[PDB]
Amino acid sequence: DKLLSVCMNSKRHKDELYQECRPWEDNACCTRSTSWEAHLCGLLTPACRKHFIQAICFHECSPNLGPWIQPVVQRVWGVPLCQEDCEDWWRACHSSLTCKSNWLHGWCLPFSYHFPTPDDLCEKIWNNTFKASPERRNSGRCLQKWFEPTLSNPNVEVALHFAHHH
Repeated sequence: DKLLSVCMNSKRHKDELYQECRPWEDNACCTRSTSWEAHLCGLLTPACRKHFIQAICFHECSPNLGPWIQPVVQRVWGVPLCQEDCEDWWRACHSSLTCKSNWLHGWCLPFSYHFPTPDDLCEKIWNNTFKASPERRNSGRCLQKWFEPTLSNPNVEVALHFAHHH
């Protein structure tokens, strides 16, 4: 689509957002009901679910997903996530357990078993919707799953970097 920032054309995707999806308020690819609805084996930790919902706000609401868009026959394949992202993800969800490794969401063994390494979690989840990046959060070569809404968005310049250099 137009400019540098483009949203994948689909049903789920095209000032007031709910909880973890707030960081993208200034530019977002997801409508309010998408965030609100995004917040809707065994009891899962508050941190683990926090991380999942964060990932959903990222997939739906982020303008920066352009470069990795691949067609279904839209879909996103292997957006690099920073080491700390998948790390805190896999550690928060470590204690928790899960039944199946498909983990199809929107489309009872421990998590560590299905995903021994954070690479396993971020890669195997959603058929490689994310890539496990060796680059740490601050380098600028990897996308940040979540950021505090007040601060500037680190992922813009990265989406440009991958849109041109890669």
